[PDB]
Amino acid sequence: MLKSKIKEEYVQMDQVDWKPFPAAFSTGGIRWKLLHVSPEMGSWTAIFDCPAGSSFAAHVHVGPGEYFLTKGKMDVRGGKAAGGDTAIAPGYGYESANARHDKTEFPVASEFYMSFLGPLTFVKPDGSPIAVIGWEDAQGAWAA
Amino acid sequence: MLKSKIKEEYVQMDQVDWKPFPAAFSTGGIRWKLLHVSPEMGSWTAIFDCPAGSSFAAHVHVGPGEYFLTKGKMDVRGGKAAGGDTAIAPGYGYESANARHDKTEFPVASEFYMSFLGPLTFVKPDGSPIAVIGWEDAQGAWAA
Amino acid sequence: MLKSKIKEEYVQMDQVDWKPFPAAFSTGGIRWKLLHVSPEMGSWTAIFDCPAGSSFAAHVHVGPGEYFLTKGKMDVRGGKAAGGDTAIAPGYGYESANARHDKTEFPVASEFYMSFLGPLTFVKPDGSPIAVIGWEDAQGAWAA
Amino acid sequence: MLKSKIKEEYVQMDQVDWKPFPAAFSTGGIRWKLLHVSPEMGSWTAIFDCPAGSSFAAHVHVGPGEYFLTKGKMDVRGGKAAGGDTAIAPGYGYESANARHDKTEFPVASEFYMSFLGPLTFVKPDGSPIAVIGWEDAQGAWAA
Ligand SMILES: [Cl-]
Ligand SMILES: [Cl-]
Ligand SMILES: [Zn+2]
Ligand SMILES: [Zn+2]
Ligand SMILES: [Zn+2]
Ligand SMILES: [Zn+2]
Ligand SMILES: [Zn+2]
Ligand SMILES: [Zn+2]
Repeated sequence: MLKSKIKEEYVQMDQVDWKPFPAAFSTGGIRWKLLHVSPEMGSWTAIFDCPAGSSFAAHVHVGPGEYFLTKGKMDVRGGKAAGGDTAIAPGYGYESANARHDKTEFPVASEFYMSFLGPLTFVKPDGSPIAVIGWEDAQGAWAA
Repeated sequence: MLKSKIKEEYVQMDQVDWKPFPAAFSTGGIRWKLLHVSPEMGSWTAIFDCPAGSSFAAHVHVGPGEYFLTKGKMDVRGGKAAGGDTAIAPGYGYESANARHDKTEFPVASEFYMSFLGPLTFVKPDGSPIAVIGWEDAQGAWAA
Repeated sequence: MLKSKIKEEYVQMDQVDWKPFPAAFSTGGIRWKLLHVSPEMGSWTAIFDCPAGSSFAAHVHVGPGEYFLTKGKMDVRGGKAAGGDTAIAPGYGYESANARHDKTEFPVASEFYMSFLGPLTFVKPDGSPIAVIGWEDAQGAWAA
Repeated sequence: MLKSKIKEEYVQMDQVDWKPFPAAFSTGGIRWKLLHVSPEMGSWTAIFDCPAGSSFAAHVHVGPGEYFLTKGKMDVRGGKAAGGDTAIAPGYGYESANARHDKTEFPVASEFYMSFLGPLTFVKPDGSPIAVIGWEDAQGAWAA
């Protein structure tokens, strides 16, 4: 079977409503827009609106992810003081495969765009997996 | 101060002994040779020696995998009779991101080479994750 | 040889100066910041500052690319009127492998962040390759 | 309206005839079987039947490639004597992004399986691009 090329996509982001990000995987009122999923590679891209005081549940990146913090301030891997990074808008980060994000948090109301290659493994304190959340999970939470 | 290109690799495969593949994730005394891991993308490549009756524990591919069955016969996604496939050497298979392999098994003594983008999530019958096994887990099981 | 995991990275983007984007591949005064290169996969990520009236030379994406237009307006694949897209900030686009970008242009002063998997093939009107420009080329133009 | 998972594939390789590999990019009467193309990422996978003395035209890998030499002997990056490698079956090789293969050649009748992420840029001796040959080019050469 001859395969065709993949269609290009365009999203007018201000004509897409924010949705609450699942409470199972965050606290403090985080909202999101899913922008794209790639079913073949398993990559996906989203933007997040994160109130001051908000955070994501503990997780591990199984593939590389890259972010552009456009507004605010984000502590990753503990924040700069703890030997991680404190992203301050405008900030770019490369979170490598295997990166462990125990409590990514937002000291200031923030907005960040992130692309992910593959899923996030949400983990218990002992590192055991709770949920493996990737493109398909994202698409369903966004659109189903 | 600038990043370098990644080094090329070569493995003389017949000068590498088969090692036992982890019992936690397989049955039947499967052996393997780990050939490559890619830390950045999280891909990994190995060849497997699979006795008749052997199998891998239930798992989900979080990214694409590609196999070359060089000897024997493998039932994947339940075998062709079940709407899956039954690979017979020489066979090639593309296992797409999110492919669910509840019991990939070998009715005949077999050998196959396979590359994996990202981890395999080994799952309980309800789909709960047991372990997410990726490049560094493969390396770790091979090394020592 | 045991391989280690890839280091995470952080770039404070407002402490990095804009550089002129090569005249060989653009017109109208485009500036850029290279944010990241991935030597293994060949991916790279940059942000661009594009004056009104500016454009990039004709090119083909050999892999997928994704952009976030944070300011302004960008005509891609001819613009919406011509059957491409007119990105209007805030806009997201997925430019698939093989996408042909004859004259990506900026009717309004714009800023966009883009990630690229693999190089761009800059082409002559007849489609013949002039230059294949990827992570390594980007890193050298940025940093050497 | 939501994107579907990519379909799995299977090829019974012995029920596919060898076809001639393009003369534009090789010497010696190499034959091949194209096994898979991935439109989204731009990867592709094939097996090659290479007569003694055969070779591929000078090229650069824009992304990683991985080969399994199942029969014979291949000199890559000039052969091991030149600081390259000389693969002897059974051999595995990782050819990293940006690997320059001026004359990959076969001193003995050989066969190898290889997966490619992205295109090969075939080059003139000065490094100028002649042709960028990727998944869709492979498909096109195979199909008809
Ligand atoms: Cl998923
Ligand atoms: Cl490059
Ligand atoms: Zn994270
Ligand atoms: Zn499997
Ligand atoms: Zn792991
Ligand atoms: Zn473009
Ligand atoms: Zn090559
Ligand atoms: Zn092409």
